[PDB]
Amino acid sequence: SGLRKMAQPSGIVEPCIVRVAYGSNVLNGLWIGDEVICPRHVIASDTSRVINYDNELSSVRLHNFSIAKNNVFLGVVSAKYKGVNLVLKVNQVNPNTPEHKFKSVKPGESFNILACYEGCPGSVYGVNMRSQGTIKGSFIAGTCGSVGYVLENGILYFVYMHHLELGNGSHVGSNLEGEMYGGYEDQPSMQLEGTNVMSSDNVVAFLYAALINGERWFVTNTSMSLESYNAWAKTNSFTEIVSTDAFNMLAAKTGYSVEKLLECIVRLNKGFGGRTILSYGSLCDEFTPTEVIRQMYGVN
Amino acid sequence: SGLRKMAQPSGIVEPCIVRVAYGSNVLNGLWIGDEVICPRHVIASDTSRVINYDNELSSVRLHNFSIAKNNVFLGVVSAKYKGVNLVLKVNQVNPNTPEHKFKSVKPGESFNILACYEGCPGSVYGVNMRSQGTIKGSFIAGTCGSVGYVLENGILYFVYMHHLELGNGSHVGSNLEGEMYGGYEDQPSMQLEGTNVMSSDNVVAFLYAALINGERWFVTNTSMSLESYNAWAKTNSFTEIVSTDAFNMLAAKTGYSVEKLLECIVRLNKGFGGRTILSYGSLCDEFTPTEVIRQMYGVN
Repeated sequence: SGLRKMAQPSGIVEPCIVRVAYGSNVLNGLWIGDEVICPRHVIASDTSRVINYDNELSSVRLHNFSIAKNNVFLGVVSAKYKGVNLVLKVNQVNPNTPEHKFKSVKPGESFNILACYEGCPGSVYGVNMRSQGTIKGSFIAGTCGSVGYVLENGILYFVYMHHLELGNGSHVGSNLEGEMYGGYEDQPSMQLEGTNVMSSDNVVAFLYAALINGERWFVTNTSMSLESYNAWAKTNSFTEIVSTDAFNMLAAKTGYSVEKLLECIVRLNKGFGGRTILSYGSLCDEFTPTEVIRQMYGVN
Repeated sequence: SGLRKMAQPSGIVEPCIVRVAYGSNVLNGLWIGDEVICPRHVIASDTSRVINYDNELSSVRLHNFSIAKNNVFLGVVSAKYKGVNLVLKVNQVNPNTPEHKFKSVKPGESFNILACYEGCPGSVYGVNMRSQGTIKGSFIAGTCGSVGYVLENGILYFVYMHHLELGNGSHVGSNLEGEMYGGYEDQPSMQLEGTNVMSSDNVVAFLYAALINGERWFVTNTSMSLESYNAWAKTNSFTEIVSTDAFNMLAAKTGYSVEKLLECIVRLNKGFGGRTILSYGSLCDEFTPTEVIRQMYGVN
């Protein structure tokens, strides 16, 4: 039993991480095939002030890139912006390139961060995309270009590359096509995150995990209809539930309907009264139904 | 900024994981050199009742072990108990054996779990050893033999192998020498965990992490001497602080003395008053000083 936020194993991704430096900027790149993908601000003269990315590309020189993995030094033969990323053609193919695909994650979806520090994989942890396109991680100077990935059905997808932190501490990155999640600019200027909308699907999964774990104190002899919950969610910064299909197995195994748990959300959002659920002191929307089923039942 | 419980990358460990089955029992083994190490209960006829491990070894047959990694099947040529583990000599050397050492972790120390499901590495997360020798993870049937490890100064240490869950949900395992942490028996019978003693060193590190993060609401114009704190800790299920050396850098960078944070512990242990620190609702002892310095400053 137990519920922990996990990451999928990082081995397949680690050999793709390189150090990319330009001038005094140092970050990470993703070396796949004969390309290195990294955040384009590595070439900016001064990342502490608003950047004119036209001017930075105008004055770039390919020779000034310093890209390395251990004792392998990679020369840049072509450089393009692709959205907020640089795509750098290099003079060597990564012999450890894994089979892979690219996709974008959506709000409420979980994925893995390989946190890399000036070219060195340092740690791995799980995240969940928030409604405004942000994650709550732990990133510092030297960790841009850290890679997010997810394995599905034996297929490796690259889904995230790290770019910046907002003034409220939320973390912002892009897909590997260089589209920033949430639409944020790759600038140091103040950008607001709007209101965080909790993932109702994930809160339902969390309450199911507690029930699987034998923790049932919060369930009452009450239950809320789906339309009723959705009308409440729309004014309480929770998402509307569009389908209950993701909960069929959880409901069958625990014996608790989704609607009982919807009533629990509305009641518990007012506060836990000093109690905890799975050691949390308030509702948690970081776990998907899939994540809960996998770690608590060991299936799909 | 931010603080997350992380794991060190798992790639070096993943190629060492094998499926070990005997009869109807299925768990994981650690294949290093020409040895596979696994929990000895894989050979027990009925793990739901007290096991006479003499009787199970008496009736073992080497041919009945089924050990595999992908399309590699390993034959057992010798079997010994070493404490609560089996050490199995096999007929092939693991060509992906990493350089490694063995050591034991101590209460308050962090390490990484590679959670493995019937021979397949599934996920990786960080843990911290509790005073009674337990961890709070997420383990289910099929995950025994999952491996705990820590990288220090480029050296890989294997430190934990998973065996059982106590009635209160705490997780129990052994070192790779087969000594069970906490002294628990590898039996399904009720075993109590005594009182959990919080790691004061780690709580101090957690409060420093909050201060590094710019969260300072909980500090007051008060400070508690070291002997005074230790007398309080001894009757409040916290460890005594033996040395402040681990906090020199944290204190220098934040400007806050250890003694200010000791006063914070005594005050906050009575409750956070509905507030949070780094999103937690009560004090957290899962992070070491080293962990905080590494992820928040990127040093050693």
